[PDB]
Amino acid sequence: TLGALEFSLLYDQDNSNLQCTIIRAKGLKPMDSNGLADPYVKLHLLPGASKSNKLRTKTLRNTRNPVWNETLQYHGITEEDMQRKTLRISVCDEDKFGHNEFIGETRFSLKKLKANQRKNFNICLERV
Ligand SMILES: O=P(O)(O)O[C@@H]1[C@H](O)[C@H](O)[C@@H](OP(=O)(O)O)[C@H](OP(=O)(O)O)[C@H]1O
Repeated sequence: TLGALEFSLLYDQDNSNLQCTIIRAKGLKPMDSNGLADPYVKLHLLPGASKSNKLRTKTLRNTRNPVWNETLQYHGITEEDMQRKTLRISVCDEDKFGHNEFIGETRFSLKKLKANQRKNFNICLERV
């Protein structure tokens, strides 16, 4: 009951480009009463040297069913990276002071992606 997340991945291998389209989420769970329903999505490539491994969607306002409809792009992504790394996608609510509450996540092993073949996801978030 944490919510479901919709997204699409495409590895444009010849251009060393991993395109992560964060589409929508449905039924995000209300948590902290002092929090806001201001959801956003964070991407992390693991393992990663921090900083550069992170991308982030826009933050929406007052919604438990956000539609970001946004593509985040990792450039300089090689086959060594696709074989070694995991993409962690986490959904958080931004609070009144710019901090946040973690709702849930999903992970995907990049070696399961075939070059140039888009893969569409509709998964339920989990806590780990
Ligand atoms: O530099 P950016 O573009 O802001 O990207 C931030 C980065 O991905 C952090 O890992 C994340 O921290 P948390 O996972 O702890 O939230 C932060 O969330 P934030 O919006 O709360 O700072 C993101 O905004």
